[PDB]
Amino acid sequence: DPTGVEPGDHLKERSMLSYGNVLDLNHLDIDEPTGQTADWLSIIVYLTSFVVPILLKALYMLTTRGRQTTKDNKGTRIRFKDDSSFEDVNGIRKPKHLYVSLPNAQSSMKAEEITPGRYRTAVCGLYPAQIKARQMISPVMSVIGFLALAKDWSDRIEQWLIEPCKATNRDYLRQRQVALGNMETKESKAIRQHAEAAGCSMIEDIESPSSIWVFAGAPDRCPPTCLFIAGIAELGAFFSILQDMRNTIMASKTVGTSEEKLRKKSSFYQSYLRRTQSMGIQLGQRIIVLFMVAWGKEAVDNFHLGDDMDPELRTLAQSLIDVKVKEISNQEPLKL
Amino acid sequence: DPTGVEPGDHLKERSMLSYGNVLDLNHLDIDEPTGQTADWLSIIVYLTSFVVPILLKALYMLTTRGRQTTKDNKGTRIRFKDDSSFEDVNGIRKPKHLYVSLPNAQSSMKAEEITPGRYRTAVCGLYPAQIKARQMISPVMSVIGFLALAKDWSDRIEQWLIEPCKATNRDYLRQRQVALGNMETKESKAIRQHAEAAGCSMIEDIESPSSIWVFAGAPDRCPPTCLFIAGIAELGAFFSILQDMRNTIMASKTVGTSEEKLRKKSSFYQSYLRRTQSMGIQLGQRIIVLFMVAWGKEAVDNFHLGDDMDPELRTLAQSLIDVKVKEISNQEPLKL
Amino acid sequence: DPTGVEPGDHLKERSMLSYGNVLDLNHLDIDEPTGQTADWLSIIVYLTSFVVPILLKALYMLTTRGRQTTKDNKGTRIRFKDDSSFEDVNGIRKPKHLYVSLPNAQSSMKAEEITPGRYRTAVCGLYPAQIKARQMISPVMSVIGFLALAKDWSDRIEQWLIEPCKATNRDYLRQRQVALGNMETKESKAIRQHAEAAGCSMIEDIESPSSIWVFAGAPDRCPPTCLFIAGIAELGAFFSILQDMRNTIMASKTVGTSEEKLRKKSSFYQSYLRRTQSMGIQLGQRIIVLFMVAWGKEAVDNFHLGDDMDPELRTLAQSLIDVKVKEISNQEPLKL
Amino acid sequence: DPTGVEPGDHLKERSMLSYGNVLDLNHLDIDEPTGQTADWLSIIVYLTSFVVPILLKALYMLTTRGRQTTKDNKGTRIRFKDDSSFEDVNGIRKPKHLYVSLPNAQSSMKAEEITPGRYRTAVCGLYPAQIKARQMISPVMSVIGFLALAKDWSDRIEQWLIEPCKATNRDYLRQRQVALGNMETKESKAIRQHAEAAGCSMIEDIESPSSIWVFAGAPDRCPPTCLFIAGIAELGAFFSILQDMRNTIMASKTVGTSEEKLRKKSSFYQSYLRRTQSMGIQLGQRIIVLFMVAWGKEAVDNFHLGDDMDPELRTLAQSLIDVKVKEISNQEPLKL
Repeated sequence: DPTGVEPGDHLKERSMLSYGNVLDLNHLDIDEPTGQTADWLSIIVYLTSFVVPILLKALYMLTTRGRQTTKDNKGTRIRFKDDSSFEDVNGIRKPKHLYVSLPNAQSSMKAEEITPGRYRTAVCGLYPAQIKARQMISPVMSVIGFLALAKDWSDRIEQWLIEPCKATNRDYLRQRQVALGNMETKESKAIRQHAEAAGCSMIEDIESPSSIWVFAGAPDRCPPTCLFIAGIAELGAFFSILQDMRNTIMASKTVGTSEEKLRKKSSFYQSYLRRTQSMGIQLGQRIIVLFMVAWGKEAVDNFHLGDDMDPELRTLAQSLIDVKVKEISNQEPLKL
Repeated sequence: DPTGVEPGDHLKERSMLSYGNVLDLNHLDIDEPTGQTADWLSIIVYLTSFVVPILLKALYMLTTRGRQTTKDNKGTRIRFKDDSSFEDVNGIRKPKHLYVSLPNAQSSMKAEEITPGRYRTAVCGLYPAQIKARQMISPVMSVIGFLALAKDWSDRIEQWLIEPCKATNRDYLRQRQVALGNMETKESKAIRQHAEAAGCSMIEDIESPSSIWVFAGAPDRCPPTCLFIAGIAELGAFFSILQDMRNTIMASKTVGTSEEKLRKKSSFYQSYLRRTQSMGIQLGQRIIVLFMVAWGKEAVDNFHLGDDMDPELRTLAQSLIDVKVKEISNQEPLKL
Repeated sequence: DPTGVEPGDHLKERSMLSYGNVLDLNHLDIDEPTGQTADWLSIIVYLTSFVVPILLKALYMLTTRGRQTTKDNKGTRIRFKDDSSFEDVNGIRKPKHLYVSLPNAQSSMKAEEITPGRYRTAVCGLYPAQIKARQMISPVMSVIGFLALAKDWSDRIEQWLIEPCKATNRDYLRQRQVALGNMETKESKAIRQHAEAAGCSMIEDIESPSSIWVFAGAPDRCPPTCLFIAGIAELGAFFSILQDMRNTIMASKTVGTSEEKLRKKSSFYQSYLRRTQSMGIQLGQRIIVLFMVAWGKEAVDNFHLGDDMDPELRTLAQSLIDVKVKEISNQEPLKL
Repeated sequence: DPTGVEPGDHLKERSMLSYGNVLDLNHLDIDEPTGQTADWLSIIVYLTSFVVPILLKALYMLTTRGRQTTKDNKGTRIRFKDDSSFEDVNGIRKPKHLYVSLPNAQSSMKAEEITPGRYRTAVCGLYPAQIKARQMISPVMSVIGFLALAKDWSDRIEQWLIEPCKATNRDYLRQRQVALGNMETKESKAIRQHAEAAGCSMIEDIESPSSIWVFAGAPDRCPPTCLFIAGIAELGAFFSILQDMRNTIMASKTVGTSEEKLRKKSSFYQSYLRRTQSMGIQLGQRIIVLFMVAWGKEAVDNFHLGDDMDPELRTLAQSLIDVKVKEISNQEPLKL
């Protein structure tokens, strides 16, 4: 019987549940400490050793064509090769490689090992002006309405800074700026001092025109540069909340069972909060509430929320897939 | 240590993940616009400059022997040479060449540059009668049951046109035909006017016997000829949905981890929809639902779905490969 | 500009992809049927018309010095000439020639036309005893450990036949022998009847000492002689699986991009299965699994897997080649 | 029909492939052992029986005018005759002859039989000083930039020996020298003892001014004299790698099909490695990497790489040749 029972199954009767995917425990370690954040000094000194076309091309392959690269080689380390990276060995142009690491769900990672989340965080923190000039937005930003918020940002943040607080909230951001100037580590001072000499252009305040473009490649946490600038980390929290809102709307739209509705939604604000508060900061929730009052409605009015397929078509095709797979084998049929 | 660590690795400890393939960013550009479709006027005037044996032989090497040509020289431009193409320089028969371009996953392409998808689209749109006469079906059509749908197409589409809609659906296709006769661009008018004078035989409606043979070489999108014929583009969407259904059944059949099940399935309907709606059309989903109700069951009953190897054999051989590769080097072992 | 653009290029800008090799469609036909196997009655009656020194010398030039002959004249027909072949025209010793045909990747072939795969199949099926006596193994057998499996074959197959099945598996092979004695064509009966009178020594069972030597010259499919002997065709499938295992290990060892890792591995078991099942047989997978359990480990322990060059040397030299070729012309630089 | 079919063709229809050259199996033996290297004791005692003008003149006809001699009489043994070689039979000056043997691709050779590769190896190992004095470089050395590496060799190797290793690498070569003084055969001791009494001047180390001139006549393997001198065999491997690099650049430059690009490149390092490791040595790859870091760039900067003919001219002429040959006969047209 092809759908009877597998070898090595330890129960003689067929279970009521169908079989599923195999969890590979080879790439997992146990002996790591429970809190092991990124180093962020080794990562910035590594990524500032390169020349910016290979960095922007790797950012393009991880953001705009990111789903294809994560579908092709996930669970392995990737070498990036370009003509612009050199190793001058007596005139021979030996290629220098960029190493990212695309981890699995079951995968212990090192402290300085660069995931694509860490890479997008570091590159979007270092070079926002080139991302602004090249209009390089990831598709996960493009579905929550990043483009309409970035059409007229120089007037948008000027109208936001002129609103009265509950004096305008420029004074509130200035008080936040003094509170962060008292409360910062020397590690971020080393990061700013190093990246200034590396040659990237810094950002002084949220009033800069290339300020929303720090979150254009959708980093997983706020970058170490533009951390103590008093109004940027809360703006990344605002965009993470918009991502979770879109995921809950898309999870509630789909007719289906309980576990796939639960599977379709995501927890981005929890991970953003954990990874941001781990860097020595306290997110003020009041500023996030100010952004939600300011442009929470226009973003949700400009979500994507596209119905991809006719539901009568999808139901019929998925039913036919399910009948065929339950005829052939004993696996759980995947979704169309 | 041969499996210790590579040179230029920037972390002193061995990572938990094995190394993988190198992504070459040399053939990628950034400064292209975000939407740059094909020209389709330059491509038709280029491919109608040739003589049909070199076109049908290149179609044979891209469809029937397509996997071997994409394995041999991928990431480069291919010259096709045949005796039938001339350049009469004072009697000297200088060979004229056909240029296709087989792109990589990391590769920006021009507007008029001919990929094999564009080539199969243009050739299958121009010359369906010779493909019908020579019985030239690609192996990706041969696994989703194209042959049994093309055995008796003249009676099949006659029984489909006689069914009552929810008057028969001939009136629905005629209303669709009037709606497309109002809504069409002058560019497709130029394509039809040019390809009529070039000498290829047109198709007037879906009732023609060489109508299913437009999708015999499996184009990536529906061709510019046979676009405004009201019932052909939805039939290509139906075949793309059949391809995605077969890929999901084959992905659910395989015992294995999550990422290789996700790697084995494909997204053909998304690309077909994007590339078809980019040409100035709106696919009516109702006609696709009509085709799925009509012959969705017979196609899935006639899928290939062949078990290629004994799974006990494949598991044993792949385990032995994995043990040997993990003994020798630090790369990720490929699948048998 | 020498690297600017070629004549006859139909696009004014330089493409991102470099140019590649020319595919010659002159030797390809379209009007062949989709399934056209070899005749195998004309081929055996042709190759038994000759005298065995010219056959063994042509087998030597196609197996042991086969890479040089396929590099020199590929895509053409080869005349083999020796003093031992005669045409007695009134005492004049006119030389008789052996015609093989080394086809290209783009090349339609006739039914009775002898490729080197067909030639190695026919010669290794007819004369295994002389190949055993002369120790004539091809280098593609020599890398998958054919010599250690052929050191002590008379004791090896005796220990395999004495193992208990899941009664020993001699009874299983005898049941397979009865099933093949019921199921065989008269064409193979004509082949055995003809080649017995031609003068070659037959093989009765797998217990013969010259039984592994049928696959010493590495045929592409199992020979028509020694087809219905119940245990030989599965042994050729076992050796084809060993070839694919070595090719996947060698493809996974090499640091490089995705398409050249995909290019380095081979699909030998698919072609062996297609060409063997086309001759009127059904390969029992259980016997192949028995061989993999029996001596799958010793063969993989005795693969060649030789690191040909220091990788630091190869990387440096290939980088220098790539820089020079990208300076000179617009072609894709070949591998060192 | 002159292009219809040949007599003795065994297939009634014309094949798609054109006919090619005849492989002559007369000069091939089968019963040789699989490893039969040169004797190198008989060859040195044979070539030291002569007087050096006939040796240098035969070296001139095999290196500098070598292509003409291999075009004229290939596949046969050559007698070399000069006035300087005697046979004193009671005062009569009977001429003594030098016998070389120019073998075919299909040709078994004896152990002591002198091919031109063996001859160039022995003569360039015995007499480097006269080759230095007469400036006798082969044209295959002249295209990979031997002259610029041999302009200032006494300062070049002095700057190489003074570089620090990873202490300078003189200590590394001295450690290699001690390792070879422990590991050498008595056969090479007999060769050095015999050739010292024959009258040729030995070489003590790589620091000698006539040290690069051992590889001026381009031997096929490193000579038996100057084998255990710790730094000379790796220098011959370096020059063989330069030959393979030039052949791959010239193979990638040519527009054409796949098999002639594959035909134009050569495998010299494989044959050099096989024939050198067969003499009882282990090539250290580190020294070859040191030479590639040292003067890999200057040699490739001084390759010949000459475009012999205008490609528009060559394409037109070759097309006209191909049309005429396909009109006349059924052979494959040769390249212009």
